Amino acid sequence: MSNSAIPLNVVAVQEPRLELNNERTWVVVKGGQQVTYYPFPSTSFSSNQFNFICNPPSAQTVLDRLVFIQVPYDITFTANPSHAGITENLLQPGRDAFRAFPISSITNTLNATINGFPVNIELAQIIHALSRYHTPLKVKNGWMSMQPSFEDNYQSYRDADGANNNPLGVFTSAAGLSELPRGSYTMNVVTNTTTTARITGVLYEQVFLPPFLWDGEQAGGLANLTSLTFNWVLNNNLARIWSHSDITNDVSGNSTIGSMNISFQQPSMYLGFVTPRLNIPIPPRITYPYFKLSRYTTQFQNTLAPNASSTFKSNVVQLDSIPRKLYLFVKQSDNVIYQNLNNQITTPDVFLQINNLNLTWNNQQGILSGASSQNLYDFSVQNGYNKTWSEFNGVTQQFNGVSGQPTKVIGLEGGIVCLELGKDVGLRDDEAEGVIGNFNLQVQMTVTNTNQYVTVTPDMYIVAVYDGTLVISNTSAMASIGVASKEEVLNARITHGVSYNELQRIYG
Amino acid sequence: MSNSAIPLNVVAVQEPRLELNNERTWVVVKGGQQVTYYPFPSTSFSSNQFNFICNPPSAQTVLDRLVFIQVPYDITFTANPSHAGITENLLQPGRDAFRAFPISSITNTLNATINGFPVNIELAQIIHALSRYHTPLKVKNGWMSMQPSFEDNYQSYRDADGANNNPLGVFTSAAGLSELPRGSYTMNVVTNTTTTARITGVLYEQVFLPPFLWDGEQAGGLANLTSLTFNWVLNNNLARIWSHSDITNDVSGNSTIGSMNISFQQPSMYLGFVTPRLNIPIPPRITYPYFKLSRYTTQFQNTLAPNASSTFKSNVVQLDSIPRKLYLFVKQSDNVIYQNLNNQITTPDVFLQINNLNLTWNNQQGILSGASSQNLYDFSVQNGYNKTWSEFNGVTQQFNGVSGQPTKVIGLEGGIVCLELGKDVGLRDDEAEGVIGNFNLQVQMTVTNTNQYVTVTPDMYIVAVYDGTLVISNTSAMASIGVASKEEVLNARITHGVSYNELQRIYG
Amino acid sequence: MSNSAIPLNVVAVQEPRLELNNERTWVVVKGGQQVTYYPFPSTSFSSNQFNFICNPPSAQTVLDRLVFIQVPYDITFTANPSHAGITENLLQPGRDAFRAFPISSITNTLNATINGFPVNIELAQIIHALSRYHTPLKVKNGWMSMQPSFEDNYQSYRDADGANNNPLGVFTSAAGLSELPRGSYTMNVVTNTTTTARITGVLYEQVFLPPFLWDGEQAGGLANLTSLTFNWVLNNNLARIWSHSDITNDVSGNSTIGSMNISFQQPSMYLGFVTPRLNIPIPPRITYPYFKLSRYTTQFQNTLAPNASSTFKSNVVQLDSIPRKLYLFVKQSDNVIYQNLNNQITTPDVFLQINNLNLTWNNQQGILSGASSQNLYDFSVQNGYNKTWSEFNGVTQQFNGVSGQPTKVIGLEGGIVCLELGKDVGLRDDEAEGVIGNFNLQVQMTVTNTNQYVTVTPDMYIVAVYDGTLVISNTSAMASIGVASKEEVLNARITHGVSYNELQRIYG
Amino acid sequence: LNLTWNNQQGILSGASSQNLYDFSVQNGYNKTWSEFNGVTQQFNGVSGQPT
Amino acid sequence: FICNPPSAQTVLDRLVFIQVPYDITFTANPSHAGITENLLQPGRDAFRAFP
Amino acid sequence: EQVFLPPFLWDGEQAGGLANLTSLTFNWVLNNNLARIWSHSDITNDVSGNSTIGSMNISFQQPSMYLGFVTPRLNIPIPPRITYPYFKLSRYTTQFQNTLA
Amino acid sequence: ISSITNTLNATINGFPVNIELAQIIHALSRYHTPLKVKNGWMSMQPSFEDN
Repeated sequence: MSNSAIPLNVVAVQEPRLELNNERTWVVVKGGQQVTYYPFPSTSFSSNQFNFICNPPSAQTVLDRLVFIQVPYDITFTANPSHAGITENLLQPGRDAFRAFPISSITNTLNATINGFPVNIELAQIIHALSRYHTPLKVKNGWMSMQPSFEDNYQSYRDADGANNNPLGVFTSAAGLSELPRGSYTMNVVTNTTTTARITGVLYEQVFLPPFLWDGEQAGGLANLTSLTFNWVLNNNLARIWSHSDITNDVSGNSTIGSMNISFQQPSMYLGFVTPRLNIPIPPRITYPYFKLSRYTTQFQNTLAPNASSTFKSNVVQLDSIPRKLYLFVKQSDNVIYQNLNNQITTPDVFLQINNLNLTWNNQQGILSGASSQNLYDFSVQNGYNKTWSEFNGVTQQFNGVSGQPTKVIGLEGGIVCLELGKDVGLRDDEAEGVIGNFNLQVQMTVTNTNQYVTVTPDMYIVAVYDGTLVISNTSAMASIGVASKEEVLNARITHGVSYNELQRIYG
Repeated sequence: MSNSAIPLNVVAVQEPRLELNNERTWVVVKGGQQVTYYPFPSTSFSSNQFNFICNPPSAQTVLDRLVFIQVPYDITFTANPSHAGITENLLQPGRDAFRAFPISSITNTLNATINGFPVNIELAQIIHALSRYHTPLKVKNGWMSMQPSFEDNYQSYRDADGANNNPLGVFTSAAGLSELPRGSYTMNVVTNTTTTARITGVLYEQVFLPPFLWDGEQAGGLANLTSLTFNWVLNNNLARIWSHSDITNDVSGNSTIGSMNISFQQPSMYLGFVTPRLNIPIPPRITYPYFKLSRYTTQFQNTLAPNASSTFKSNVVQLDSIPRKLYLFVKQSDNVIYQNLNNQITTPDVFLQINNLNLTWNNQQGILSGASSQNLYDFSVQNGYNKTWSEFNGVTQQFNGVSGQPTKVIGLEGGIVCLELGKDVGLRDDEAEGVIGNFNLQVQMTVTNTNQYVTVTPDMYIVAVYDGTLVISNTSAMASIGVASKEEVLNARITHGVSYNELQRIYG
Repeated sequence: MSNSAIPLNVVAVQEPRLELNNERTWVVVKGGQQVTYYPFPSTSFSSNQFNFICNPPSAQTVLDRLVFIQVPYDITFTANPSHAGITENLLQPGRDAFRAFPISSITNTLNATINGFPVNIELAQIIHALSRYHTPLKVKNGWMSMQPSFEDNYQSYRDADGANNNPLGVFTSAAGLSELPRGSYTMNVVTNTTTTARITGVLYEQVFLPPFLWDGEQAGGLANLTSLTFNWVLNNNLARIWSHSDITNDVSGNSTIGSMNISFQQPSMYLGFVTPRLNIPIPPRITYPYFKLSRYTTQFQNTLAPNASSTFKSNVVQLDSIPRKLYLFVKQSDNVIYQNLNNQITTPDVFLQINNLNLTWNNQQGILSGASSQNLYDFSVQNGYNKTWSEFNGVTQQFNGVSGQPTKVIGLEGGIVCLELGKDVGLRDDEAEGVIGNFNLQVQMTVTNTNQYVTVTPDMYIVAVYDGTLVISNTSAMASIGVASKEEVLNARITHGVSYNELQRIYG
Repeated sequence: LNLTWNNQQGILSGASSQNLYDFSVQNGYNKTWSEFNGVTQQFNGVSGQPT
Repeated sequence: FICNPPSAQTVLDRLVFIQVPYDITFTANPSHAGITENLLQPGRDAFRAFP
Repeated sequence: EQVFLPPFLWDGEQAGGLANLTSLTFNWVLNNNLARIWSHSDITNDVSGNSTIGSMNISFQQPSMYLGFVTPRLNIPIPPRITYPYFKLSRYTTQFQNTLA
Repeated sequence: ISSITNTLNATINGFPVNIELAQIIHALSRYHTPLKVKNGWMSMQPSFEDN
C-alpha cells in the first residue's frame, strides 16, 4: 500500500466464493395494484392518416412508457407488361420482403400531445440513422424484434443474393441466437403467381419518440396525465413499404413488378395503465427527462459516379441550446429516388463513406480537421455505434478464383459519425451541455460514392438531440430547455460518486 | 439549474478522459488458502437410479455452489423391419444428436438434501420452462456450454434440414462466435452402417436445482455444511436421450431406427471445497436465499389440429404464499410420447402458440383479457425471455418461387408466457411478494396449434416459484417462506437507495 | 425482524414503473476544451523496423490513452516450381486472406517509452493467447474491429473449406451482426493471375501494452509528460503476415505460393491530446495503474502425433512476487514452424487440448491434482475465457452417411487455461496480489495432440502478468511492483462496500 | 409427507415413511407396520406362474 | 454411522432404528434331485426374525 | 499398503498417538495409466522385438482403511492441547535433453 | 498401490496435509529400513527392492 512514491490508502476486498458474512437484508418489492392493457381502436382510419385519441381510464393512473400500434393491411402486386417473360412467380424465395422498419419509414411525421402540450418527431429520415445505435444484440433481440428489424448491409441489393448474411432471406439459414432476416415475418400469401400477387397480415410497429422509449430499460411512467392523443400522417408514396432485388429485373431492365397497391384496416394503439396503491402517495407535480429530435438538411446539384470523391459545405443553421449529441452523415438524395418507383422499391438504405469531416462550431473553424477517418470511427464506436469498422468506410474486395476474370468489389455501408458535445467538441469554459441560449454551426465535409453501378446525387443531414426537463402537473405541461445557468455551471461542485457510464445509461 | 418548474439541484461529473484527480486506493484481494477439487464417484449407481453421497471435510470448509455430474455412456441402434428403404449409414450428418439437455430430460426427479433438510426439484418438464428464460448469449455460451444446450426452435425436425441454424447440425456450418448447434458435441463412433450403429462418450450436465447455481456469478458457497447427499431417479423409458429427424424415415409411417438400448458406466460428480484464512473467521450461523419450484399439470380429452384454435380451463388451486415468478406454457401432452418409440425419440421440444390468455387471481377475473398476444411477449422479454417475437407465436411464410407449387408454411417453436406478481398482476395493498394467506388462481386460456404435421392433445402447465430464506448452521436446516408479516410489510420504510435491476440479478 | 433463525431487517423497494418521488438532480458533464489529433509521419522507417518520436504540444495537456498506427504496403506473390500445373487464379475466393492481427503478430517485440521510463512487451508469442480473454460480442466488434480479428478456431485450414463458419472467408458469408471472417478486409488488388499476384492497401493496428488500452471502456489519460516514443522492431521473416490453405496444394508438400516479397511505405501513427479547462486544475504528480507481462517457455524434443497422449514438466522459474494472473498452455513447434516458406504461411495458431494438469506453487505441489480437464474450463470462464466448452478441449465428431466411408474426426483449438492467484491457487495468509518478494513455480501438465495430419513437437509458454503502481511526474516517471508490504496486507480493514465483480472491469 | 405451517416450512420433510408410522403408533394407531404401508407379496409354487 | 447432535441443548430421543436395502440371490444345487418346482415356496420360507 | 507420510508411520518404534481430532479424511488419486502396477522380465519377449503381453485391464472392489482408537482411563487426564512433531516432503525435478548410452 | 497412485491427501481436524507419493517413495524406501524392520511391519506389501 504505502511505499510507492506517495503513500496510498488501503482496503481489503473479499473473494467471491466466500464473504461470507456481510449484512444481508430481506427486501420487499411493491408495485400495485391492478395492471392492465387497453386497445383503443383508431378513430377515423384512412390511407392518408390514422388518428388515435385515448384518455387514461382513471384519476392518478400512471401510464407505462412502451406504446405501440398494430395495423392489419392488404397489398396486391401487378406485373409490368415489358421485359416479358417473366417466367416464375412474381414473389421470389430469397428475393423480396418488407423494408425495416416498415410503418415508421413510410410515416411523414407522427404527432402526440401529452396533456395539451404538443410533441412531434420526424420518423422518415431520422430513423435509419437513429436505429443504427445505440443498439446491442441483447436489445435488438428484445422489444425491437416485433417490427421487421434487420439493417441494410449491402450498398445495392443485386450483389447480396445469395449470402448466409443476405438482408432479405427466409428464416431458415439465419444463424442460431442472432438477428434474423426480414423474410421471416409471418403473413399469409393468398395467391402467388405470374402476373398476380396478393398478401395479408398484421404489423406491430413501435412508437419511437421520447419520452416514450424503445430500449429495454424501464423508467417511471407519466402520471398525472389527463388526455393523451396521437396522430399519424402517412407519407404520400406508400410503395416504399416494399423492398426488392435489382437482379430479378433482368437485363433491360424494367423491373418485373409493374406496380403495387396497399390498403389498411382499423389499427389499434396499445397503452398500459398501472394505478398506484393508497398508502404510498404520488406528488402533485413531477418532473421528467425529455429529449428533442430535429433535422436540418441540405440540397446539391453536382453528382459523383460510381467511385469519385468530392467536397460539400453544409448550410449555416442555428440551434437554441447546446445539443446533447449530434449526428452527421451523407445520403443518396431524397428529391430523386421518389419518381419512377421501381428504383424507390429496390433502392436500399446506405450512406456514402465519410472520408473526413471538418466542423466549425461557435467561434471555431476546422475542428477535427486532422482526424483520420479511421479516427472518426473510434469516436464514437464509444458512443454506441455497434457496426464493425469494415462496414464503416464501405468497400470489400472479394476475389473470384478462376482464370480469367476481373476480381470484384462490393460496397457495404457508410459511416454515420456522431459527436457528443462536451466530450468530442470540447465546450468553452464556464459553459456546459445544458446551457441556453443561441449558437450555430455548419459542417463542411468531404465524402465519396462507393456503390458500384448507380450515379449518386448526395444530400447532407444533421440530427440534433437537445436535453430538457419537462414537468407534468394537473393541469399544466411546463417544458424547459437550458435549465442550467452560466453562474451555476462555473463552480458546480463535482462528485467522485457517479461516473460517465451511469450517465451513459439514461438514454436511450 | 433552478430553471425548472420546481428547482432542481446540480452536480458536476468529469469526462472519462480526465478526472484526473480523485482518491485512489490499492485493493488487495483476500481468498482463503488451499482451494481443492475431487471427483466423488457414485456409491452404488445402477441402471434405474444412481446416487452419490459426499461429506465436506469439516465445519469450517466452505463448499462452492456450482456442482456438476459427468456420466460416461454407450448406446447402440439397430435397423428394424420392415421400413427399408434401409439405405445409407444408419446415422446421417444433419439428422442426429442428443436432446438439450441430455440427462436432464430423463430425470424423473432430482432430490438433494442439505445438512439434513431435504429440498428437491422435479426435472423432466420443469427444466425446459426454466431453460429459455433467463439466459443471455454471453452467459449461454459460458457454463451452460457443457451440456448439448441449443434450444429446439422448429415445430418438427423434418422441415429444419438444411438451414444453417438447424437445431442439430455439424460444427462447421454454424456461424462464427454464436451458439453452436446440438450435433457438434463429441463422442466417438466405433461403428456405423445400415442394420447397426454404436457410439461411446461422456456427457456433462451440471446439477440444476438451487441453491446450486448455473448462472455465471458467485455467491457465498454453502458452509458450514455437515453432510450432503444427492440422488437421482430416472424415467424407465430412457429412450428420450437420443433425438432423431423425420425426413429419413420412409412413408407408411415406417421408422429407420427402432429399436435400441443405452448403457452407463459408474458416473461421478465434482465438488469444490475452499477453506478460509487464519485470521478471518466465518460466523457460527449464516442465512442463504431459498427458492422452491413446483409444477401443476392439467390434461384434457379434446384434441385440435393441424391448426385450429381452442380454449381450456386450468384446475383451481389454493396458494400458500404469493410466489415471486410464474410460468404458463402449454405443451404437447405427456400421456402420448411415451408410447411407441419412433415417435418418442422423434418429437421436438416446442409448445403451442398462445392466441391470448385470460387469468383470474383471487376474487377478480379478466386480468389481461384484453391484452393482445403481442403484449405478453413484451413483458416476458422484459423478464429476460431472450427469443425474438417472430418465434414466440411462431409461424413463418417462407415462399416458393416456382411455377406453380403452393408456398410452404412452417410451424415454429412456441411461446411461454411469464408474469411476476408484483410487476405484472399487482397485489392488493397490505400484501406484497413474500406475504402469506390463501389466494386462489385459475387460468383459462385460448391456444392454436401450429405445426402442419400432426394432431395434438395438449396438457397445460403452471410453474410457480416461492422465495424464502433458509438458515444453515451445523447441523440444522431451518427454512421459512414469507419472513414477512402483514403489518411490518405495510410499514415498509422505503429506500430510494437500491436500484431495481441489481435486485433483478440474484434470481431465481 | 423478523422470523429467520436470525432476524434480518427490511426495506421496501418501488417497482420500476413507479418511483415516482426521489431527489432528481440535473447533472452536467465537463471535460477540457479542444481535443485535437495530430498525425506524426515516421522518419527512419525500414523493413527491419519502424521508429516513431513525438513531442506533446507541451506539458499541461492530458494525452488520451487509445493509440494506433496506420501502415501502407505492397506485396507480390510468384508461382512455385514444380507442383504445377497450378491452374486458376493464384489467390482463391474463400481460400486465402490476411492472418490476424497482421502487423502485431509479425512484430518481434515492441517497445515504447513514456517520458523517460521504458515500458515494453513482447508481441509475437503473447498476443495469440491474450487475445481470447476479455472480450464479449460488443467489445470485440468495436475497437478491435480495425485490424482483422477472427480467431483460428480450426485445427488446420485444410478441413475448414468450405464451411459457413470458416476462419477466413468473404464477408458475404457470415451471420448478421457478428464478427466477420478475416477475408472481408479490404486488400485493394493491382492484378492477379496464375503465376502471379499483387495487392496494395492500408492497415490499422492498435498499440497493445500498458497503460494504453485495447479494451472497450477507457480511463484517465496519461499526464503530465514531456516525451514519448515507439519502436516497433519487426521480426526477420516477414512472410508470416499472409495465411494460406493446404487443400489447394498437393502433394509433395509443394505449395502454390512459394515464393514472395513484402514491402512497406512510410507509416504514420495517430494520437490525440486533450487540454483541460483552466479553471479546475490537475495536480503536479499523477499516479496510474501499471501492468507488465513476462513470458517463460521450454523446448522439448519428444515428438507425438497424430493424436497420441503424453506428459511434460516446465522447468523451475522464480517469479519476483506474486503475479496478478497466469496463463499456461502448450502450443506447437515454434522453431519448427519457421523453416520453409510453406510452413510460415499455411499453419494456424491453435494449441493442443489439456487432458489434465497438475501444478506446483512454492512449498506445495499437487495443487489441482484431480480437477477434471473440464473443471479447468469452469474456471475460467469466470475470468472471461470467452469460448464454448465444446471448442475448448475441442475434438469434433462428424459422421458421413454412405456405405462405406469412415466418419472423420476434426481438429480444433485447444484450451488455454488461466488462474488468478488469490482466487484459485490459494495463498499463505499475509501474501496478496501485489506483495514482494521471492517465490518459485513449476508447472507439469499432460496435453494431447488433436489435429490429424502433422505431428506436433511441443513447447509450452507460461505468461504471468504482474500488478503495480506507476507515478508520472514531469521530470521523471517511476514504478514499483510490490507496492504492498507484508504487515500492511495482514490486518487491512475489509470493505463490504465495493463489489468484487467490479475488479473484473478494471483491465484488460 | 411434508407439511408446512405459517412460515415454519417443510417440517417433517426428511422422516422416513417408517419413521412416520412410529410416532403415530404412540398416539395409538394399533396395527402392524406390515399392513400400514400395505403391499405384500405371496410367492407361487407352480412352474412357471408369476407371483 | 457417525452422527453428531446439532448442539448441546438438543435432547435426542431414546428410540433409534436403522433401515437397510438388500439384495439376495440363491442358486439351486445339484444333484438333489429333483427338481420340479420353483425355488421359493408359498409356505416354506421367509426371513428369520429378526433378520 | 501402509499409508505413508507424517504424522503416520512406519518404523515402529511406536510413539504417542494423535489425540484429539474431531474429523479425519483420506483421498487418493490414481494416475490414469494404471499399467505400472505389474512387473515382467525382458527375457521372454521376441527378438525384434514385440512383447508377449500387451494389453490388460485392472479393476478394484471395495477397498477399506483400518485404524484403532484407544481411550484413556479416568485416573490419568490428557491435556486440552498437545503438540506433535511433523515434517513435509517437497520434490523438485529437472530434466536434460542429452542422452547417454 | 503407492507406485500407481499419483498423490495422497489426509486432512486433519479440518486442515489438509499431503505428500505426492508416486515419485518420492522409491528413493525414500531404501533409506531407513534395517533388516529387523524389513521383516516387521513393512512386510505387509511386496517389499523386496530392485538390484
